[PDB]
Amino acid sequence: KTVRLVGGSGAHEGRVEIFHQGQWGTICDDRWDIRAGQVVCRSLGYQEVLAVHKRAHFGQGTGPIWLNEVMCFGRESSIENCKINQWGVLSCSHSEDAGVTCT
Ligand SMILES: [Ca+2]
Repeated sequence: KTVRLVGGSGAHEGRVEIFHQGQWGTICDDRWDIRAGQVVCRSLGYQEVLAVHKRAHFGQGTGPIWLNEVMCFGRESSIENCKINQWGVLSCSHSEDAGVTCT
């Protein structure tokens, strides 16, 4: 599994982290929307997204920020199948790390 949620009350919620080129890294909140939240939640086996969260709601991550320019229509099987302009982000900081709450 290349996606995990960290820092939440339970495993159904947290900061979104994605594993890419040997490293777990985070997602910037700039373009973070409920369609991407649905993709993340369902790829983790949950029926629905309940909320997306910005501004390191579940604490800041460390390490790379892997995604910022990612656009999901909502029915992709994983965030890696959303439209990703590039991997690796220098225009954000971990204070912007994105989060989700699922089912
Ligand atoms: Ca931001």
